[PDB]
Amino acid sequence: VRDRDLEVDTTLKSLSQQIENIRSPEGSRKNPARTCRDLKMCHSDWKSGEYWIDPNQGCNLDAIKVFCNMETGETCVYPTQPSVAQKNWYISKNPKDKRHVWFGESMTDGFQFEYGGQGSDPADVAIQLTFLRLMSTEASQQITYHCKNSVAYMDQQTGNLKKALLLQGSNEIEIRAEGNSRFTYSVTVDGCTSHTGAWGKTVIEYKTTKSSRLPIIDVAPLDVGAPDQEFGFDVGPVCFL
Amino acid sequence: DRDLEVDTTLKSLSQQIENIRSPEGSRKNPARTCRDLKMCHSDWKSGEYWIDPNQGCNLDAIKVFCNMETGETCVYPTQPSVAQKNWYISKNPKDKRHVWFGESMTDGFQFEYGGQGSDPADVAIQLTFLRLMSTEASQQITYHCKNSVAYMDQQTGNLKKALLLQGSNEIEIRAEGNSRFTYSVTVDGCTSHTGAWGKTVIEYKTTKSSRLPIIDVAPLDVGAPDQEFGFDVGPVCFL
Amino acid sequence: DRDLEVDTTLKSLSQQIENIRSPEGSRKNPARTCRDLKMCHSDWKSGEYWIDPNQGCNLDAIKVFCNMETGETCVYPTQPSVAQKNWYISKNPKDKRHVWFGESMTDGFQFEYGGQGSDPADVAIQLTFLRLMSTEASQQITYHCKNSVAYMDQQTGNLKKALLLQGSNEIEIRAEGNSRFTYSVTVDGCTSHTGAWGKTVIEYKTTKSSRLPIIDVAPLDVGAPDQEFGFDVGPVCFL
Ligand SMILES: [Ca+2]
Ligand SMILES: [Ca+2]
Ligand SMILES: [Ca+2]
Ligand SMILES: [Cl-]
Repeated sequence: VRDRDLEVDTTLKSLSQQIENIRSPEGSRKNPARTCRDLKMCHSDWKSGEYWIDPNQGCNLDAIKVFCNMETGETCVYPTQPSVAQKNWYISKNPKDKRHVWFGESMTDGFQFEYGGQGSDPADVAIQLTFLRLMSTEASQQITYHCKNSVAYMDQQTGNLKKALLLQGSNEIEIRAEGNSRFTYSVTVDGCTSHTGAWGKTVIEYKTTKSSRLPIIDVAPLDVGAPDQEFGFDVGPVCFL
Repeated sequence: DRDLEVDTTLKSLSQQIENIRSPEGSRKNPARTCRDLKMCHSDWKSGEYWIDPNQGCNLDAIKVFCNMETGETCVYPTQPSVAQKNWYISKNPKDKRHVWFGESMTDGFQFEYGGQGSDPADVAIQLTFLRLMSTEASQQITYHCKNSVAYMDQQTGNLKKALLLQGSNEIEIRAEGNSRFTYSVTVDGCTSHTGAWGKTVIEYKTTKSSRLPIIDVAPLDVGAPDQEFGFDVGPVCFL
Repeated sequence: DRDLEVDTTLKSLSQQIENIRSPEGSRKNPARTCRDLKMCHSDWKSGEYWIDPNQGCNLDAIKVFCNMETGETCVYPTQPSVAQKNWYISKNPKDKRHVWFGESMTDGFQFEYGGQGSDPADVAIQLTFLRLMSTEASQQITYHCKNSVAYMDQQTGNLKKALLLQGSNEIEIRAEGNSRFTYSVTVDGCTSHTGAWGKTVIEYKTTKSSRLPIIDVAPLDVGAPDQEFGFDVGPVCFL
């Protein structure tokens, strides 16, 4: 028989701690917070890093593992597969005709990008993203196009953007190099501007208040088709602030 | 003895906390959605539960059918059964005007959901939240007909006399045309005028869950005094 | 002995659990919306409460007026009162052009809400949630006018000089046109140039609540140095 007083005092501390964990979750997997923005706001001193969150609440078994930037409050959700190998992915029955073709939708062994990490169910994560968009004022994502004999953005020969690749946003919105300036991506470095027989890369960013457009789920290069034209991707996380 | 009052309180506090972390789906402790109940209690089975998708005060919680195989929350119409009779006499046998039951017929009404004496405005907020917490929705509706084509016309072999449906965000769902705004038909017993009762069963299923539930129906083959219809309106189910 | 200790701790735990299930709407224990407060505590009085519709951490709670007769949550502009003076001088008698106070006039600014020293980005997220939990929203604005038509022009009897409103959604709200996007007026003392102050009181009410609150105003009948105006901006109210 357990000593009664110590048992009661132990239950009391445990009940008190259970209530505290409801009020102030620590962002562990058993005890996930709502967003990184909430963690930051409520815990000024906590360090940037990995935390679990459950923005759609209810049952917490669908919580997602994310990086919180505690300087900015950003919640960053990683694609399930950050890295797409660098190789030839497509040969057209017509080398000379350069046209946009979707990696995920039309290329042998292509896939549309998924988010959350290898354990997750995408339908659950889609619900989580919906709540994250609701709890943020903007979102941003970066993607790197790795290139060998493949223009990504600016064509050095012509000086124009007509061979630039297309991105597919999350709600059937294309994001482009040109056009309406609220649907256009920006480019920080562009090492793909000519065919050199060597590898370069172009780094592309989209930031918007219309967070329904992110993340990116597909990429359509144009300057592809000939058999020595190779590319690959590093897909960054979609970050909500 | 006498102070196991304390053990009772401790057990009750512990249970109140558990009901918060993981609601049982009772009226007192409603869960958020059937999806959450299935997720948190994998051994629980299909049937009626109380949910509160919009949280806050729990007094506007709604009683639903949870399909615990799929995770669907199924929200019933307040009046599933609509009487079978002549609802409409036109100045005509121009039996080829769509006329809304709810917006236009005498004693017609647009369909409400939630059951009990739910307040429809509370329930609209709940449906708003169920849409956020699901990826698709579907709904079935039965058209009972007496001398009234529903979908296919045996005479002409075509759909030009098909009824149309109104969705929740005012979208019109039709027999033909764009694949996205199109309803399907499982059984079609309304194809000719025979003096007897028949029925036609219709489904719509979509990822644009704003379009559901159905709030109105506009038959076309109505107007003469010998033409009668009714409905069974199924639940709107969110997955 | 020290059952004083134990029963005091049991009470405190029972209370903290209560505060989570039924927040009181204080700054430390904010409720979700006024609607929820009314629903759960029908005896509570209209007044100032703190709410946190977006939940998570509660430090971004906003202070609101709850109308406990209606269930309305009213969120006040940070600066309800905009001074009455000449704000804009054109190269004019043209005319007769809409000029946005916020986007275009010197010293003009778009309207922020939440007050205290809230962060507009935080309040915008709260309004997103307020909109999800409400069926309807309204707001009233007063245009104080000296030699400036706001709505009806008495020399013409037309609304062609009526000011424009900018809603939160972008979305212009206008005197005329499609009826879902028009404002109404309950007072119009601006119909002629008298050299004295008058005012026009405008209201917009909609189920499409992402159009509210109003964030900017474009008068048309401005541009000369003798033309002056100011605003009293009402709360945006949600139900
Ligand atoms: Ca969850
Ligand atoms: Ca509720
Ligand atoms: Ca909050
Ligand atoms: Cl929520």
